[PDB]
Amino acid sequence: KSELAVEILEKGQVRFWMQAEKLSGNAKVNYIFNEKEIFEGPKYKMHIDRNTGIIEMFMEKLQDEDEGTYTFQLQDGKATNHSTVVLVGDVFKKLQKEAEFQRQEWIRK
Repeated sequence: KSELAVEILEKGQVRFWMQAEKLSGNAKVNYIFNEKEIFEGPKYKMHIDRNTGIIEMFMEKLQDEDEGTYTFQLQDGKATNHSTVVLVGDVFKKLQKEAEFQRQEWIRK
């Protein structure tokens, strides 16, 4: 298992992911950004692999507005895990610079 982590992918896409030990078909994840539930949509893509326990949310990019706290609220029935990455201040700027560089370099190359 691994708590919530963020990384930037080759195109500068953002990957939030954590690993549960096992997920039942009933496992559910509340994706939380600055204490607001966020949903699969124009901005986020969510995936749960119930086999691997890998829960991951993807963004295309990190806008200034994306600074904040990201939480995955995992519920498997009674079972209840939250994991949080605080992408604020310098942490956010650095991650954003990386994501912007990779997004820029993808389009450049």
